[PDB]
Amino acid sequence: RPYDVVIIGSGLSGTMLGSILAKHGFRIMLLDGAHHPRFAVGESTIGQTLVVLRLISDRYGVPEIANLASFQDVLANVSSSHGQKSNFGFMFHRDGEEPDPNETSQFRIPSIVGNAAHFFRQDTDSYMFHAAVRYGCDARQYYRVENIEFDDGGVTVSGADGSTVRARYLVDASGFRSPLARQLGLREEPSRLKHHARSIFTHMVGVDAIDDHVDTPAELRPPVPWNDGTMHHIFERGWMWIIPFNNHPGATNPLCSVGIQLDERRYPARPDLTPEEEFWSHVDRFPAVQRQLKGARSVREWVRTDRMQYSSSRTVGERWCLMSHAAGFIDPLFSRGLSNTCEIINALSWRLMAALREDDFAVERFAYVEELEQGLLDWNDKLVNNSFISFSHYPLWNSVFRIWASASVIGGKRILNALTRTKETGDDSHCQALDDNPYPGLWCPLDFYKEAFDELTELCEAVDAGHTTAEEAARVLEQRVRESDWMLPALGFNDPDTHHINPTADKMIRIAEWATGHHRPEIRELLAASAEEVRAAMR
Amino acid sequence: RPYDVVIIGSGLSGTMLGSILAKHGFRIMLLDGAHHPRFAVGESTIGQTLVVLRLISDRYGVPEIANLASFQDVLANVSSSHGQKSNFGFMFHRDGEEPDPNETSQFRIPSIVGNAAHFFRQDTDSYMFHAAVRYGCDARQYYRVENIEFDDGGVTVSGADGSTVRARYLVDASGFRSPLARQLGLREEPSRLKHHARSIFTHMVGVDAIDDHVDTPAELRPPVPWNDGTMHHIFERGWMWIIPFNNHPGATNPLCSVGIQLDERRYPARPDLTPEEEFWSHVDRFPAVQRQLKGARSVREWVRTDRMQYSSSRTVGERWCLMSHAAGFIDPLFSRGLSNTCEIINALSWRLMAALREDDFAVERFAYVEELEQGLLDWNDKLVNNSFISFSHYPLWNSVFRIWASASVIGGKRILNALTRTKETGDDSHCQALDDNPYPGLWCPLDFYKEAFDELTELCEAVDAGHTTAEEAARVLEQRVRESDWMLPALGFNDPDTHHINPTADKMIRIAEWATGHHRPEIRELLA
Ligand SMILES: Cc1cc2nc3c(=O)[nH]c(=O)nc-3n(C[C@H](O)[C@H](O)[C@H](O)COP(=O)(O)OP(=O)(O)OC[C@H]3O[C@@H](n4cnc5c(N)ncnc54)[C@H](O)[C@@H]3O)c2cc1C
Ligand SMILES: Cc1cc2nc3c(=O)[nH]c(=O)nc-3n(C[C@H](O)[C@H](O)[C@H](O)COP(=O)(O)OP(=O)(O)OC[C@H]3O[C@@H](n4cnc5c(N)ncnc54)[C@H](O)[C@@H]3O)c2cc1C
Ligand SMILES: [Cl-]
Ligand SMILES: [Cl-]
Repeated sequence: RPYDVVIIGSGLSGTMLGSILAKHGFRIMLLDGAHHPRFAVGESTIGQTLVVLRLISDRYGVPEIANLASFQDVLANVSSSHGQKSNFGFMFHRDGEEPDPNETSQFRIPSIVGNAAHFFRQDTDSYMFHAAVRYGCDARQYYRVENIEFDDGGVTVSGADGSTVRARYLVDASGFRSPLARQLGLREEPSRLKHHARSIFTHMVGVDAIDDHVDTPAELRPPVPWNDGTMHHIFERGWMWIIPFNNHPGATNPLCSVGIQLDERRYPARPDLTPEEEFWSHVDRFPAVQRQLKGARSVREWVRTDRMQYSSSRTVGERWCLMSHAAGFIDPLFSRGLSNTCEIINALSWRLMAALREDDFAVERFAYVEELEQGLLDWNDKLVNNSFISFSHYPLWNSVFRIWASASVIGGKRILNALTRTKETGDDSHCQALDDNPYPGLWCPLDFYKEAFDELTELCEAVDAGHTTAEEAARVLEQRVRESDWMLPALGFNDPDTHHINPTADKMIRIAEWATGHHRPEIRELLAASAEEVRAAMR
Repeated sequence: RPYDVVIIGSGLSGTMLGSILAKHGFRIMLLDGAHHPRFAVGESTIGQTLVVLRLISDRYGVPEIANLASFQDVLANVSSSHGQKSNFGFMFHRDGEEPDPNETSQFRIPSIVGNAAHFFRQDTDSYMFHAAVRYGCDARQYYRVENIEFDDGGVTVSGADGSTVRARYLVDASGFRSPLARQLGLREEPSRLKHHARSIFTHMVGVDAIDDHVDTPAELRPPVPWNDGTMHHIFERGWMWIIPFNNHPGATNPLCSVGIQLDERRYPARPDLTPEEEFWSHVDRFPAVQRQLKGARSVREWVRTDRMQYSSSRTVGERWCLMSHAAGFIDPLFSRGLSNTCEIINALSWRLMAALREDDFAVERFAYVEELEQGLLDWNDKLVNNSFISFSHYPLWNSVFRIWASASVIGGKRILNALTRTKETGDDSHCQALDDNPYPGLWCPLDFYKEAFDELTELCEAVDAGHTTAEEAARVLEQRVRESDWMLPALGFNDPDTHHINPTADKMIRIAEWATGHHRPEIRELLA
């Protein structure tokens, strides 16, 4: 009679979980206040999300999830309406000034982690919702949750329409408005998080490529276009994203995702301005951004937020789980959101199914999911807070950037090797061993990385508290980078004067040779391979 | 400052018009109570909408509109999420019986009118909205219109949010909930319309091809698959549509639009059943349909309507126009809605731009728009009412089917020829001349067609009233078909025994030969 699981929120987190549970013969109800199709933000993918999507798909036997793990599979299976992401781009702007071409950074994503996308979320979320319903999930859309009641036998969810849903377990896969977080008072008030930012964002038609509106010397031009990736316009205590859906030949979607993050402590609310007027007031500060957006028109009602950050004291209890985005949020910066979502679905799914099967809901079974959830948010907090502090001074940012981007290659390889070894042998142990790491939520959980990132964090926070200058901090971190032995030297991560990291087959072969003889066992374990093996992997 | 035009409704009708006006430099506001993306019904295209989309695009210089006129251009420019429509398929079903393979119709759409599509309307409507804004239309979404107030100088639209919009002209491009039709008391109550039907519809995943679930003898299989077009499951005083979006290799959209039309005088309201329950209670009547939909699951909240038909006493005034779907509606049958929409945009757009330029809003300039609006509805009403009556007797439907479909090529080539003339001469003259026909709103407005359709209508209504037998009507109409000289003989339209009309290159060439030396001037003018 009762549902096994009621999932509140029919976005990607809810429908990926619902697809896994429904495919394995469980009885699922998806509840959402909205109806597909609908706009959702969280558009840019990273290497980690790609490999973890593939990992979830293989581990739980849901092919539809692996179709989100590459630009090619999204186009072929979801819709034509998505953009490519070959790179992360960063460009510093000062008020009334042209951008300095020596204050840019680019990370071109290596082929081995896969081909990143700009997700048009209305289509990815419709796609996974249709998959969830096809696997046997029941759904109620335009369904507002008013009340959640727990007893010894399960949970009762009451709608505004006067109806009730009875289930054995509740997953809240909503956002800030999480009905469960409100019902149980799970929100930390005030929030423990150090990062401060509010947002203004929309979708625009007629956004130009930044590549066509900057006066850059031929030799300082990036190896791949800015417009082929996620462009980050950096300024004092804020940044603006430019995420085109039309940045490839014969792209059907003419839209561009556009938003600004502002630290609300340094940029106070302007309720006298409309969202759009406040957006353009920031555009008009930066001549090159003004030229890029000159013909850009909003095709949506603007979103303008207060401080966006939130955190929870508890994310799992008896017969309930708070999914990543319902538990906490930092910032769009670095697109950690969808990675965190995938880490939690991987860890939760087999634990929840074992609990449902045994009919045992002891919170002890979900202890790792709590630890991972809080760890992801706290590590994500430091990375973004460190970046926002560094935006005041490029030589400081320059260290943040290569420490972040180096870990993205080492971290991705770690998850890809585990997945590869699990497919070769059929032994799930290689994937389960990922959970046995000392730093749950850290994207590259190795002692030498933890130590480098702790020192980065200590110095950035010192700059923010006024204990040290951005210059002082930049000098110390630049020397540490220059003294490093682990920062993938063939790719240029250990060279502060290399601003555009451009992986090529030749450099990836050299990394494998460099790794073979390395004194660090983790470098050998993750990166060591013959020339022939690296070519075999790139086929 | 003031807008030139405020358009209420950001569906295709509103954004195609806003795109036209904004491209010609007029200042446009689009208001809508919803936000893109959003589901809309009206998914199947016909020859007439394709050729009139091409006409609008070429005549008003908006290329985006022409990308709706071809399955290939829809996939290349809108999104991958649309299906193909190679044909109209018709299958008769009786309660508890297998479909009779001698009680089916197919009209395969000829190359000349173009490649029809199954529109995933969330994507077409998003595309035209994006085009309209790019041309320079302003827009407010989640905007609920509370009051519309005209004066000598223009109109004021008041919003729930306490804001107002000032413009010189208002177009209502919404639907049945038209605020202009409501606030001005424009609705005919009761409606003058003869057709009666209510609807239940949704989008489903896991709908199979009917081709794979019927035991048809090889020699009675259609030239092209049923699943490659819009299938109509016909029964006593009702029909069901299957409009797949996945009916082509490497289709990205797995959904299928499914809906049932019921004459509510013959099938009274079942408020004891959920919409889904009432839908399945009709599926369970017909074993073949039941097998097709066996694994099908809905991905939307179901829509269930009361009687869907509505009409208006007036569709134009001083500084306002009621756009086709805001003015009236008959039925999804034969997909006339988007044709009606395109015809009105073609007739309205040049007159309106002339009025804005001259700052003269005398309603007499818009008299033809009114005549076309009411004419489309009246002719559409007869087409569908005649069809619903004929569903009781296949031999009678067989006559309705060929009289309707024979008009596709003839009415199609009429609009093509006018478009070709205007392209070569560069004179809008030859498109304006389409407004000078003697039967505004009739899809083939020639005396010999008007007379043939008039007789079909008189016989069908006499069957409905019980004055003439369905059998009597079928024999008289079968005789008129067999004795006709105009019903494109080479395609089999004049042959009641030809159920599957399959226009090939060989047959279309023969049509051209036969036309060249025809006694009727219209046949020569159109098909030679
Ligand atoms: C401005 C912004 C930018 C971001 N950018 C990125 C990025 O670039 N990359 C990235 O990886 N991540 C990004 N993120 C994070 C990203 O949004 C999430 O990680 C991702 O969308 C996960 O979505 P979800 O399925 O968990 O939930 P969502 O997609 O947020 O689903 C929320 C659902 O909750 C429902 N709901 C709410 N209240 C109720 C109720 N009472 N009853 C019923 N239903 C209810 C709503 O109807 C809605 O459908 C961004 C986030 C924000 C806010
Ligand atoms: C069940 C059904 C099936 C149909 N099937 C077909 C078919 O197969 N083929 C075909 O050619 N035609 C079909 N039609 C007809 C077709 O739907 C219309 O001709 C077509 O949608 C016209 O488009 P539009 O832009 O005028 O209106 P719509 O598509 O109805 O869009 C109207 C817009 O106005 C907005 N709006 C509505 N009310 C208000 C308000 N009060 N205030 C503000 N905004 C408002 C809506 O949010 C929406 O965005 C069908 C119609 C129905 C009802
Ligand atoms: Cl994020
Ligand atoms: Cl219609």
